[PDB]
Amino acid sequence: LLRLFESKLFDISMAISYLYNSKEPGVQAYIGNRLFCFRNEDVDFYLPQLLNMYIHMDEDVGDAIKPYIVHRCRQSINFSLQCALLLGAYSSDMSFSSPVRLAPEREFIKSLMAIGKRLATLPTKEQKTQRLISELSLLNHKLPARVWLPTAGFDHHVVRVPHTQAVVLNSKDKAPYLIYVEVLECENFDTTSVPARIPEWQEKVRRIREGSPYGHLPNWRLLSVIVKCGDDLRQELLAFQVLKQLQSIWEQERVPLWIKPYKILVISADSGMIEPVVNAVSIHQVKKQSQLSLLDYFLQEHGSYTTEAFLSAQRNFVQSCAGYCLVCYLLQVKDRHNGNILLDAEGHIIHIDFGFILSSSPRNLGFETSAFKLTTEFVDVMGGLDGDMFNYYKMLMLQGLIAARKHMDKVVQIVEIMQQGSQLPCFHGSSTIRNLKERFHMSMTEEQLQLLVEQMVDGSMR
Ligand SMILES: COc1ccc(-c2c(C)nc3c(N)cc(Cl)nn23)cc1OC
Repeated sequence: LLRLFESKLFDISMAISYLYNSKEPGVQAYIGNRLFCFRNEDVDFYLPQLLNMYIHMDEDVGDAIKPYIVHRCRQSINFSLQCALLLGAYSSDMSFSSPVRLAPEREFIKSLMAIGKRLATLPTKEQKTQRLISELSLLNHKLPARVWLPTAGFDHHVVRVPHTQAVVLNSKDKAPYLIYVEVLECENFDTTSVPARIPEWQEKVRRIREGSPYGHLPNWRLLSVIVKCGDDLRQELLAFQVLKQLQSIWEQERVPLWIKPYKILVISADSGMIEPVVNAVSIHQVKKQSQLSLLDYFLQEHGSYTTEAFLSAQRNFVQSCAGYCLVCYLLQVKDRHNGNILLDAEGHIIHIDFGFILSSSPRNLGFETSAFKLTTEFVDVMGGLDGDMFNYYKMLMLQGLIAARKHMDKVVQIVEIMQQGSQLPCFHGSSTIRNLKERFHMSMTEEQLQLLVEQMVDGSMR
């Protein structure tokens, strides 16, 4: 990057950029020393990009990043966990500060994933659930301990697992399972000590709490996760990064677009944990259960046409649908079906299963392509092709596309970096980044962008 950054900014994304892109002899180390000057929480986002740069890139870059992580690994234990896991997952084809530091955690995770790997023999989901709880009952024996769910945005200890409420999501061999976990918040996980056991919609929080020994605690907080033992979440993690970025961007420029990136934890190349969305539901399931048109569902659940509940509902619907049309466009998300889109109790829609994105396309699939489509049933919810909020939809898409163009470097950066030494389908040659850049359309005028958006909408409906 041409040295010549002397014309100062200076920004964390851009610093990463100078670290990745720069061929100058002195700058890699410089940035390496400038990372310390940054808000730790800001740096922790690009973490998977640092290690993948650490792993697959030059010794200059390696030795450049190297001191920062050690500074932090000493500083934060969860950070260390992350560094380890990601060091294991992202290299293919290429009582703390003691060695027992992470052992309880390692064994916790190992347990959960083993449990998940044991379900294969049992064909049908119900059997799997029963066996699951039967095996899952055993952890509270060893609990509490020094253990935490990195998913949580707070330091904590896992003191209990309400085993009875565990469920299994599907009948496959690699089929995931959802669990609920009772934890108690600390101020600092490193300083604070381990509490002591007590052996005796989402209101599940309640009915668990009142049914829990540690329930009475003011610290007490419930968490939930999805343990996928046979699945590779690295791609999906990339999706998480991108989504989070676009969220930040759209927040900055004050565009109403609503998307909810859900957290991702990559434990291994075949393993990982996801943080579930609450109160949202499959939208296929709505069609099945309700036996109602999506609109009619909106009219059943929230109010009627003039009811503020309805208006808010479909407004959030529109904004959401828009944000995700844009996301799906840029990121070239595929494999969209009702199974992949949820609907929250507030009336948003939430996409999942990001496994197929960018250059990654599903097999089979003769002559039908699996992509975001605006169903008639959707428009019916919004309005109609001529409808008061449809123009709002399109306008929103336009605005978001603009702001995206503005911040494009930040978004492309993540991907471009994570392309290094990857075995993943999403990366195909230099095609991926190219097509992405061209997907931002920096050469277009907002009128041509309005046109484009007209083409995108028209192209969705068919
Ligand atoms: C198969 O793998 C997955 C299974 C479930 C979810 C997920 C999340 C993060 N939130 C929800 C939710 N609220 C409902 C359902 Cl059914 N799934 N789900 C995401 C997955 O990643 C692809």
